[PDB]
Amino acid sequence: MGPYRRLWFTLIAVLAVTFALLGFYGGEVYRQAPPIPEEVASADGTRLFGRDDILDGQTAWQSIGGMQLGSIWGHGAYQAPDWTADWLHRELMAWLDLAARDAHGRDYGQLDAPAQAALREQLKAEYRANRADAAGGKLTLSPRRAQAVAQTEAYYDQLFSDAPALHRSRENYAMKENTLPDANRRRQMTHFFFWTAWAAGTEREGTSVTYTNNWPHEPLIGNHPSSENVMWSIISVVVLLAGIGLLIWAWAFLRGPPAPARDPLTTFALTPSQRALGKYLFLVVALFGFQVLLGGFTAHYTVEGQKFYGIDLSQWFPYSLVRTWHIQSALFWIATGFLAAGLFLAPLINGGRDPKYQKAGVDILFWALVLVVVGSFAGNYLAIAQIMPPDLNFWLGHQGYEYVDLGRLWQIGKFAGICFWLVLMLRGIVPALRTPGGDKNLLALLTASVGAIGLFYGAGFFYGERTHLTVMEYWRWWIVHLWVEGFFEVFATTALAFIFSTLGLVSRRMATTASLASASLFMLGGIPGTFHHLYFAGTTTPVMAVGASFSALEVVPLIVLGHEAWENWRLKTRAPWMENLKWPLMCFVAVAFWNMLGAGVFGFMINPPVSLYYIQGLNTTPVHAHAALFGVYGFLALGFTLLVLRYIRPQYALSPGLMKLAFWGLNLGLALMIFTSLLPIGLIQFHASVSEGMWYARSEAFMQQDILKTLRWGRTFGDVVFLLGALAMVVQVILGLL
Amino acid sequence: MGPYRRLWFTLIAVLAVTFALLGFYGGEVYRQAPPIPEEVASADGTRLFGRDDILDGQTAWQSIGGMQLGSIWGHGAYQAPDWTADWLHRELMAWLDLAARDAHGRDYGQLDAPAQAALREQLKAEYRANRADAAGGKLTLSPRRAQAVAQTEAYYDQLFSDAPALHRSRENYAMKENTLPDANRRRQMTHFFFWTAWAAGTEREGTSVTYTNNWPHEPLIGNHPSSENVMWSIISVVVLLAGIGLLIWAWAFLRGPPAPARDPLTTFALTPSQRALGKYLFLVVALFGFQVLLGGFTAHYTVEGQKFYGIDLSQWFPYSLVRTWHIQSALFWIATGFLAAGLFLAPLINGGRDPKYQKAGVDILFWALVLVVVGSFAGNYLAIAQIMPPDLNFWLGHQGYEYVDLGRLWQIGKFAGICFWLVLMLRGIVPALRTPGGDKNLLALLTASVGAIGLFYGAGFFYGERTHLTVMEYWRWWIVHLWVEGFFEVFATTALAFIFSTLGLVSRRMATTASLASASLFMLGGIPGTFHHLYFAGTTTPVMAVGASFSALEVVPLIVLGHEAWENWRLKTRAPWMENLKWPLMCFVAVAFWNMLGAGVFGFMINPPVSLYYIQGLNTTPVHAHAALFGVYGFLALGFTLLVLRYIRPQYALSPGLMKLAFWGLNLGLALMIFTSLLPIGLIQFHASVSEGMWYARSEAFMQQDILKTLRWGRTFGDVVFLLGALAMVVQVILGLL
Ligand code: HEM
Ligand code: HEM
Ligand code: HEM
Ligand code: HEM
Ligand SMILES: [Ca+2]
Ligand SMILES: [Ca+2]
Ligand SMILES: [Fe+3]
Ligand SMILES: [Fe+3]
Repeated sequence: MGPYRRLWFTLIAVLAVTFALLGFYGGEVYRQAPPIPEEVASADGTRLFGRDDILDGQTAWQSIGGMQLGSIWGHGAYQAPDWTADWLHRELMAWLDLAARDAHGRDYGQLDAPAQAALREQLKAEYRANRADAAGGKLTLSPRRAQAVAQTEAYYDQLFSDAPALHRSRENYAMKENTLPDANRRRQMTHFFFWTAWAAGTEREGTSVTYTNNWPHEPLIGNHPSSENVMWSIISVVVLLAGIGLLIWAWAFLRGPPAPARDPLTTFALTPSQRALGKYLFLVVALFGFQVLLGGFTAHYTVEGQKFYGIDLSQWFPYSLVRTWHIQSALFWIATGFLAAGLFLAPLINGGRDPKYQKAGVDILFWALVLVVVGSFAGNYLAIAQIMPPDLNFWLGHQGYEYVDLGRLWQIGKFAGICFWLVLMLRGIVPALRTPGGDKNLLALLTASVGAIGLFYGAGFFYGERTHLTVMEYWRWWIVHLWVEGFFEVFATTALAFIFSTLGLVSRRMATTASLASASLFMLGGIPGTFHHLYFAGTTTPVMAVGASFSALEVVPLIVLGHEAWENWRLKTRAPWMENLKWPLMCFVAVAFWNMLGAGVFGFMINPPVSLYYIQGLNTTPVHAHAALFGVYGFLALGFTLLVLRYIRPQYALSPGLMKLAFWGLNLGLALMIFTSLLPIGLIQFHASVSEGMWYARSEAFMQQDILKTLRWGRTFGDVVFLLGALAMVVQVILGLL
Repeated sequence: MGPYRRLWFTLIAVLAVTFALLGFYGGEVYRQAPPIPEEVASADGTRLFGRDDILDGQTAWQSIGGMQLGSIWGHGAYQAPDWTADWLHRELMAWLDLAARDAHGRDYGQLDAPAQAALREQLKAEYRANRADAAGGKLTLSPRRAQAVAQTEAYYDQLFSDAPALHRSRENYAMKENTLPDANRRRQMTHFFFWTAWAAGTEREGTSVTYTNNWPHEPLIGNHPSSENVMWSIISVVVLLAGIGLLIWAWAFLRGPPAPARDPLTTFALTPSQRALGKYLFLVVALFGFQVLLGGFTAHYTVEGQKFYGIDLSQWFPYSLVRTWHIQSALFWIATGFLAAGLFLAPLINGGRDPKYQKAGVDILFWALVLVVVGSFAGNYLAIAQIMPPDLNFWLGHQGYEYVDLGRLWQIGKFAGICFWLVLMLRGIVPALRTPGGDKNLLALLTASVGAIGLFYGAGFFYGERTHLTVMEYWRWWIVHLWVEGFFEVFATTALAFIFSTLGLVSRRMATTASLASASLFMLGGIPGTFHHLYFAGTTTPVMAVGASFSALEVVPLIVLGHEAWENWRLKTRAPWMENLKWPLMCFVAVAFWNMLGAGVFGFMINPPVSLYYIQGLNTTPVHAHAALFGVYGFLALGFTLLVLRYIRPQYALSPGLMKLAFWGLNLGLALMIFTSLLPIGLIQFHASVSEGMWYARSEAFMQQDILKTLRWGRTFGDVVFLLGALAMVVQVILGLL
C-alpha cells in the first residue's frame, strides 16, 4: 500500500484488460482454424488420403528436423525453401501444363501473351474454390487436379530419398543425403505438404481472403495483400508517432542522497551458500563458448555445401542438427544467467543468513540442470539420424517446432528445474515480507515477477503430438513472446534496481516509481502483442488488428532510452568505489543501445502487416533475432556474471586491456556482420519477393546469383571479430575463478 | 567568430551540402520531363492536334480555375474528380467496348470471366506502348484508339457546356452551369486532358514504370507500385526511427540569471513609428474573420449542391472563386502577421530611435498591401466569370495553379511589397551591428533569416504562361515548401529567442546555441525535402529516393517537443509581471502541440511513397493542411498579434473569461472537425482507393454512398466551434484597438 496507490492499481489495470485479450481472442483462433478434411477423393470415384494420413504425415515432418529444415507458413529456417510456397508454385505449373496440353498443342511457356492469360483466370476459379463441404468432411477435388498433385508428389519423393538425379540441389538446400530412410514416411509426409498448401489456396466462407490470410504472394492465383490489411498498416504507423510524442509531452510536464563510503555488500560475507555459485558462472561461459562455435559451424553450411575441407561430417552432423543446438543452447545460457543472479540475491535480502537446507538445494539443482543439457542434446542426435522408433519421438528425441525443440520428457526436466528454483526463492523471501515492516514495496513487485517467470513456461504444454498446427502455433509463442521477451524484462529491471537500492545510490523512492512505470509500459503492448507472430497462420482479420495496433506500444517506451541509460551510467561518479563495478555498469548501458536498435529500429521495420507480408521468411528476420536476443538478454547474462564475479571472488581485478577487447569485440562484432552480410541480403530478397513471388525469393536459382554469394562469403570478416570478442570474455571468467 | 565556431560552421555546412542537391536534381527534373508530342496522327493518314493545341488547351484549363476546379496529377481540389484518371478510365472502357464489339457480339460487361481477361492483356500491350519516336515528333496512335478518344471527347465537351442531359452530375462536382462559354476553348482543353492522361499510360524508355511513375492506380493497364517504391518506403521508416533514437541519445549524453524587476520594453516608449501598427493589427483580424467566413461558405457547396436556401449565388460566386479566396486570404494574413511583428521589432534593436523616413515607408506599405489584396480578388472575380479576354489572363486575372492563384502583375506587387519590407528592415538593423561591439551573434542569424524570408518569393518566377507542366510544378513548390514551411520557421525561432532575451529571461548564451541547433535541424531535411511534392509528376526514381529518405529527417526534430514547450512555458514563473503576457505564452505552447500533431503525426502518415501513392488526391491531405497551417503558422500570427497588442496599448487588460473562450474554441474546433468529419472520410476513400482503383475513390457513384453523406453533414458541429472562437478573438482585438 503506502503512498503508491496510483501506480500499483494501473499495473493491475493493464494486467486485467490486456490479459483477457489473449483469452477473448484465444477462442477465435481455435474455432476459425482451417479444417483438416476427413476424406480427399477424386470426381471419378477413387479415394485418396484422409485426415489420419495427414497427421501421421505431420509426425514424419517432425522427425527430420521439423521447422529447422524448411519453414512451414513462414516460420522456421531460412536456407531451404518454404514447403508451403514451393509446393504451391510446382502444383500450379503442373496444372498449367495439363490445361494447355489439351488447349492448342503446347505448354504454358510456349504460348503468346493474350492466350496464356486465359489460363491464369481459370486458375483463380478452381484453386480459390472447392473448400470443405460444411462438416461433410469430403473434398472431391477435380480430376485435372488429381493428376497434377500426383505429378509433383514424385518430385518430393525423389528429393528426400538418396536419388542420383537431384544432387547439387540437396547441396544448396543443406540436406544431408537421405533425411528419410523409410519409404512409407515420405509417402505420407508429402500428403501433409498438400494440406499446408491446400489451406494456402482455398477461399474462406464468403470473404476475399484465404484461410492463411492471403499469405504466399503468388501472382497466378491472385495472392495480393488484402483491403483490410493495408488499412490496418497506416493505422499502425500513426499509433507509434502519436505515442512517442505524447510520452515526451507528458514526461516533460508531469514531473516534480549521500552515498556511503563503503560497499554495503562486503559487510555481510556469507560463505556457505553463495560460494556454491561458482559452478553456475562456469555453466554460463561454457555454454556461451559452445554456442558461438556452433554459429561458425552452421554458417559454414550456408556458404559451402557439405564438404568441411576434405571429409564431410554430413551423415552425422547435418545442417538441421547443428542449427537445433545453436538455438537451444542459446536459450539455456541466457536462462542460467539470471539463475545465478537470482540465487545470489536470495539470502542477501533476509539479512545475511541462509534458509534451512539451502546449499543442499543449490547443489542438486545444478546437477539436474546439466542433466537436461546433455540429455536433450542426445535426443536431437538420435532422432535426426532416424534410429529411434517413430512412435516414441515426441517424448524424448525431437519435437519439431523451433525454440521448443527439446523433447517432451526433457521439457518437464526444464520445467521442474525452474519450479525447484522457484521454491528456493520463496523459502528465502518469505522471512522478508512476513516480518512487521513498512518497506516491502520493491519486494512485493519482485515476488510477483519471480512467480511469473517460472510458471509461464507451463504454457508450453496444451499441445501434443497430433493437434492442429494453428493450435501448435498459438501456445508456442506464449513462451517466446511472453516468457523470453516480456517477463525476462520485468525481472531484469526490478533486480537491477534492487542492487542500486542496496548499495545506497538511489533513495528507494525513485527506485520503485521508476520500476512501476517501467513495468507497466512494457506490459501495455506486451501481452496482447503476442499476436504479431500469428498474422498469416490460420487466423482471422481481427488477429492482425490486435497485433498491429497494440504492438506498436511496445515500441513506444523503447525508442526513448536516453533516460534509463544515463541515470544508470551517472551512478559511477556517486562513489569512489564504483570503479570496481565499472564493467557491469558498461554492460547495462549497451543493453540500452540494442534495446532501441534491435527491438525498436529493426523490430518495427518488419512489424506492420503490409511489410511483414513480403518479409516473413527472409534474411531480415535474423537481423532482428540476433540483435534483440544477444543485445538485450545476452548482455544481461554478462552483466549479471561480471557482477556476481564480484562478492564471491573479491580479490581479483577485472584486468582492463583485456576487457576493452572483451567488451568492444562483442559490440563491434555484432554490428558489423549485421550491417554487411545479413542486412543487404535481406534487401535483395525483399526486392525479389515483391516483384516476382515468394517462391522466387527462396528458390535455388536465385540464391546463387553471384552477388548473394559474395555477400555471405563476407560473413567471416565479422564472424572472426565476434569470435575473438567472445574468447576474451571466457578466458577472463575462467581466470577469475582461481 | 567567437566561441560559436562549431555551430556557425555546421549551419553553413548543412546549407552547402543540402542546397546543391536541389540544383543537381533540378537538372534531372528538367531533362527527364515527359515530352509534348509535336504531331498526333492516326495510322490511316489524317492529322490530329499538335503541341500548340495542347498548350492552348492548358491555357483554357487555367482560365476556368486551374487546379481549384479539378486536380491534375493529384494536386488540386478534392471535390471534382481528377481528370487524368477519369479520362483514363473512360478511354479504357471505350477501347474495351470498341474491341469487344467486333470480338464476338457483345460488350465488356456482358462477357464471361475467362474471355474478358483476354482483352486486358491487349490493353497492357497497346496502351503501355506507342510512345514518342525519339525526337521525331510524331505519335501515330492506332485508329481504334483514335475512335475511342474521339468518342470520349464528346462527354467532356458535353460536361462543360450548359447541356441539359448532364445535370445532377454538374451538381455533385460543384461546377456552376457553364464554366466555358466558348467552344474552341473546351475543344482544346479536351486535347490537353488527352495529353495529361497520355503521359500517365506510356512506358518510359526501357524501364517498367510510366512517365508519371506509375501513378493512377488502374488494374486495367497494370498500374501498380514498383519494387523500388516499396524498398524506399521501408528505408524511409528505418531512417525515421534510427534518427529519433539517436537524437534523444546524443541529447541525453552531450550536455553540460536573475530576472529584472521591470519590463525592459516599457522603458523605451517609442511613439512615432510603433503607433502606426494598428492598421496591420486590424488587417490581420479582418482577413482572419473573412477567411473563416469563406471557409464556412466553401464547405456548404460540398454538402448541398448550388441552392443556398432559395436563390443560388452560383453564377456569380461559384466553388472555384470561394476556394481560391479561402486559400489566398489565408496566406495573406499569415504573412502580414509576421510582417507586423518584424516591423515592430525594427526600431527597437538600434536603441530607441527611428531611421530617417521610417513612418513614410510603414504608411505606404499598408496601402500597397491592401491594394494588392483587392486587385488580386478583382482579378479572380473577373477571370473565373470569363469576361476578361483570354490573351490577357496570366498577368492580371487567374493563374491556375493553387497557392499562386494571384495574377502575375499582382505577384510582382506582392514581391515588391515584401522587398520594401526587406529594405525597411535593413535600414533599421544595419546601424545596430556595424557599431564596435562584441554581441552580434544573434543579429547576424536574424539578418540572414530576413534575407531568406524576403527573397525566396522570387522563385515563383521562371515559369510563364506556356512552359511545360513539370516545370510549373518544380518552381511552384519552392515558395510553398521552402518559403512557408522552411523559412517562416526560422524567422519565428530567432525572433522568439530575441524577445525572450531582450525581456531578460534567458541569459543570451542558451538563447543562441538553442537557436542554431533548432535552425540547422529544421534545414537538414527541409531544403532537399521539397521533393515529396514531386513524386508522381514527370520525375524519375532518384527524386523520390531523395524526397523520402532526406524528408524523414524533418519529422525527427518535431516529435521531440517536450523541450521547447516547457522551457518556453516555465518562463511564466520567472517574474511577477509575466501575467501580462500569459496568452502569448499559451499560443507559443499550442504552436508546439500542433507542430508535433500536424506536421509529425499526420504528416508522416502520408509521407512514404507506397502510402502517398494511394492517398494523393483524397480527403487525408486537407487534414494535414488544416492542422499544420493553422496550427503552426496560425497561432504564431495570433501570438505576434496579442504580444504586439501590448507595448502599443499598454493600458487595456486582455480580459480573461473571453480569452479562455477564444483559445479553447480554436483548439477544440480544430481538433474536433478533423477527428470527426475529415479523418474517417479519408479512411473510407483510402479503402476504396486501394481496393478498386483511383477513379473509384473520386467518382460520383461513390461520394454519395449514404455513409459519406452523414460524415460530411457533421462538419458543422466542428465548424461552429471554430466560428465562435474566431469571432471571440476578433471582437477582442477590435475592443482592444479602442
Ligand atoms: C558469431 C556469432 C554467430 C553466428 C555466426 C551465428 C550463426 C547463425 C546463423 C548463420 C543463423 C541463421 C540460421 C539460418 O539461416 O536458418 C543463426 C540463427 C540464430 N542465432 Fe545465431 N549466430 C551467432 C551468434 C548468436 C548468438 C550469440 C545468439 C544468442 C544467444 C544467437 C541466436 C540465434 C537465433 C535465436 C537464431 C534463430 C533465428 C531464426 O531462426 O529466426 N546467435 N545464427
Ligand atoms: C526485446 C526483445 C525481443 C526479442 C528477444 C525478440 C525475439 C524475436 C525472435 C527470436 C524472433 C524470431 C522468431 C522466429 O524466427 O520464428 C522474433 C520475431 C519477430 N519480432 Fe521480435 N524480439 C524482441 C522485440 C521485438 C519488438 C519490440 C518487436 C516490435 C514490433 C518485434 C517484432 C517481431 C516480429 C514482427 C517478428 C516476426 C518476424 C518473422 O516471423 O519473420 N520484436 N522476435
Ligand atoms: C472553420 C474553419 C474552416 C473551414 C470550414 C474551412 C473549409 C475548408 C474546406 C471545406 C476545404 C476543402 C476544400 C476542398 O475540398 O477542395 C478547405 C481547404 C483549405 N483550407 Fe480551410 N477551412 C477552415 C479553416 C481554415 C484555416 C483557418 C486555414 C488557415 C490557413 C485554412 C486553410 C486551408 C487550406 C490551405 C486549404 C487547402 C487544402 C488543399 O487544397 O489541399 N482553412 N478549407
Ligand atoms: C510544418 C509546417 C507544414 C506546413 C505548413 C505544410 C503544408 C502543407 C500543405 C498546405 C500541403 C497541401 C499541398 C496541396 O494541397 O497541394 C502539404 C502537403 C504535404 N505535406 Fe505538408 N506541411 C508541413 C509539414 C509537413 C511535414 C513535416 C511533412 C513530413 C513528411 C509533410 C508532408 C507533406 C506531404 C507528403 C504532402 C503532400 C500530400 C499531397 O500532395 O496530397 N508536411 N503540406
Ligand atoms: Ca526462425
Ligand atoms: Ca490542394
Ligand atoms: Fe514478438
Ligand atoms: Fe512538403
